[PDB]
Amino acid sequence: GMKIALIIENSQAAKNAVVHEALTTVAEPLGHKVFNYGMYTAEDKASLTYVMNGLLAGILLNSGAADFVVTGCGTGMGSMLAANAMPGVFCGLVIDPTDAFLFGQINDGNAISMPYSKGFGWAAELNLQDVYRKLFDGERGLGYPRERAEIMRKNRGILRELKDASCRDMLTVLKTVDQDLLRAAIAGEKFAELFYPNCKDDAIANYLRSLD
Amino acid sequence: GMKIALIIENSQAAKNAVVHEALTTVAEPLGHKVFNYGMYTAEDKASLTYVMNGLLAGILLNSGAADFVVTGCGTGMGSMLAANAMPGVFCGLVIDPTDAFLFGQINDGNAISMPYSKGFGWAAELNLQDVYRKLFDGERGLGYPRERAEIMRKNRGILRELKDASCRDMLTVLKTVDQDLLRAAIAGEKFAELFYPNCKDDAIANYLRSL
Amino acid sequence: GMKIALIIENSQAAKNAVVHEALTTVAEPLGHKVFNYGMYTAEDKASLTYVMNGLLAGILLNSGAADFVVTGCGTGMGSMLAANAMPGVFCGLVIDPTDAFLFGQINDGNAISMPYSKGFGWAAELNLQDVYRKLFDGERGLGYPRERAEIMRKNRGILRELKDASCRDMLTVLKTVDQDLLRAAIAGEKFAELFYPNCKDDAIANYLRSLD
Amino acid sequence: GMKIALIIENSQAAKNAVVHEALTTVAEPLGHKVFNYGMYTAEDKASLTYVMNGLLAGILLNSGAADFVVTGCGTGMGSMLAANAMPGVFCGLVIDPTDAFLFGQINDGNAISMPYSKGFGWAAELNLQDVYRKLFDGERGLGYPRERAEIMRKNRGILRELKDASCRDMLTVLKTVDQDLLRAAIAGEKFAELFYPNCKDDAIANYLRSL
Repeated sequence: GMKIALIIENSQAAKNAVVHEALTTVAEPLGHKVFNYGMYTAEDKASLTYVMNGLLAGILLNSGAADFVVTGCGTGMGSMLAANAMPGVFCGLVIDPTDAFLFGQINDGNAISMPYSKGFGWAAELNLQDVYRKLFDGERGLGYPRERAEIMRKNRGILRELKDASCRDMLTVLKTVDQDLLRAAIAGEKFAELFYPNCKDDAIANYLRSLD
Repeated sequence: GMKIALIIENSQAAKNAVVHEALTTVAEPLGHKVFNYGMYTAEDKASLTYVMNGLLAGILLNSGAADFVVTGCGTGMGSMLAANAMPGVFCGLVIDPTDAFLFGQINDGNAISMPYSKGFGWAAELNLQDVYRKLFDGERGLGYPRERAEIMRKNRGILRELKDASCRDMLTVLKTVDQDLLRAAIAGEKFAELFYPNCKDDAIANYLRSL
Repeated sequence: GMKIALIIENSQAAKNAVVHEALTTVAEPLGHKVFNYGMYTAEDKASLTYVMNGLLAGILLNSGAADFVVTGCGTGMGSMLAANAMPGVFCGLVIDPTDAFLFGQINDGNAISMPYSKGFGWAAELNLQDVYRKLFDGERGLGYPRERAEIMRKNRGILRELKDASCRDMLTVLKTVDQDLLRAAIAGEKFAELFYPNCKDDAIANYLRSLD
Repeated sequence: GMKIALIIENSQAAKNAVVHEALTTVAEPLGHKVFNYGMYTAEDKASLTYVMNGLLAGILLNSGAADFVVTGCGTGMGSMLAANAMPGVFCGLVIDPTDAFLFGQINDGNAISMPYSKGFGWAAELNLQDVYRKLFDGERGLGYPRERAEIMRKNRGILRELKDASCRDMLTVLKTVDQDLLRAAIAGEKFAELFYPNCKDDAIANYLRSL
């Protein structure tokens, strides 16, 4: 069972319900728990940009409040970039079910960003489900092909070490980032309710509270 | 014009020639210069993994030896992840020409990673040309939809600040990363010839020289 | 130059303006003439279904009133199936520019059907232009892969003979098709204006005229 | 279930085994029967062109020897065009699993043609299965969006009538097509074996034997 967090920015806010619905439909019966961090509607007082999506993703993943993050934007590129700017975050840009499958088996990342405008029309919510089914059902990182799973597992490790060298720890990032950006990123009405009970890292929880 | 660098890892080395040709076919007539960092063939003594492609991309972009990097792997995911792990690197995963277009206009990043196995069959080399045409011709960062242009321009800025806060400077990364991984990343037969005459950061050049 | 006809059915009528603009932007500078047969708006009294799209394509191509037809629907599948049920119509289902390029070089058909809902989001209208550029600029049927160029040229010919064996001439079709379907197909407010002056086949012009 | 026929032309004959495997893997457990009419390899004596794929599809479908036909070519366009030239054949060009789903639900055709070269790279066989699961599991033509359901069902009928008007009966077609084309279409080593015991139209069976 995974704690899966959903984060949606203002350009695509009106699509949050649909996406949340696809996600709960697939992940809940699989024994996971879905947390909708919003935006819930385009009229939310607490508005998010794709940059905040990435920052929030970093908070959730590093704190243990989420095991996996689902996000995106019009094309999904913005949110991908922002998320990958964060320590400990490995965010794929996933389009189809094969992409999802391979992402899960080869890269075994902890976030995905998808397009919710570009290529998103009739039945796009059905592709979302197909993708969720590839990601959240089954063991991840077994590699494809399972034989070649060795080189891949190794490389993933080397990547983590490389990123450990480039990126500062999340707490440091929280202390040094634009503080209005940070406040905005966590300003959602349900944030406190969803986060604090699930946050395993006291220092992060303490810092964020300290903003009050 | 732009200095555009090509970097291919071992799983797709056999495709470096096809990718390079597509790339020079479009970029040269546009007045750009293409630097092929290899791998050139599956048999190259200096082999690259997708992690090294990312590391090498950070060296090239932060030193100024390249203005733009073209990379990838079977899916392009691995190189995307590694590249984006690096300071000052904003690497897109591009599939089709509309992806390319939007990347250029919304994100105005400095690298792209593409799949060279998945989806790669007939006329895939032509799609590559269509994508390069979108990327290397015209003004970037003008935004799409246009009504979202200012917001977008500002957000790119805010994103650069965010990453500046999260990532250490490239020179620091070089001194602190696995040193054998670094040596491997720059081991290419032609690395020196392509790199040093174009590097604008002496501290980086001199450090790599010291290895 | 070519005479290029645009046909849009009811589910996507709202998009006729966008498709029509992508089309003229590319085709006119290339020295082609574009004929918009509607639907122009979702508000048109003369409504078309995808079955009519195919029938009209047949009328236009066999009559010589058009040299190429651009149509579609939600997915483009309906209009494709309807277009291809007609004599002398070879309609491709095209998604991306490589598809378009390959269609022109291998099949050299006289119609295309494209999705106007599935996959149709941001910049979808730019992909349209990209596709048009591959279809309406340069020589057709030169083949890809180039080594199969003759084989491909022969096959197109054999295909034509096959369809000649299966399909009745357009005139016969017109005389035996559901007359209500046919009447609705040509009920468009601009049909006459666009058609008769370009129709090369008097027999077809005659037959339709008599239906008033 | 259904009797599902697989037809592969020469440009992609080397891929027949992989396709047959994706299809059996999915379709059989679902209670269907898969009939592989070849080509089996690039070296079959009896070679198929995309034009024959279409001709053969009409034979199988109209004779009731198959309920559904799976075919294709490099792009799938040729087999699609040829298949659709035939009476009683409604062949979609399917790329992805959503395409497949919508086809089954909106158009409820009896054949599909897919690309076995364009876009067919690494891991392409996984998508094949994804597509087949959409096609061969569940009821068809229930519409999507179901808010256009009845409309959709009405239109398919209208389309079948239109095509009845345009295309000649299959036996008339068999008597009037180039007879060498026809012979080559059914020259496959297992044709008789697969077709005859399943043909529900004696007049077609008789005519083909009359050859």
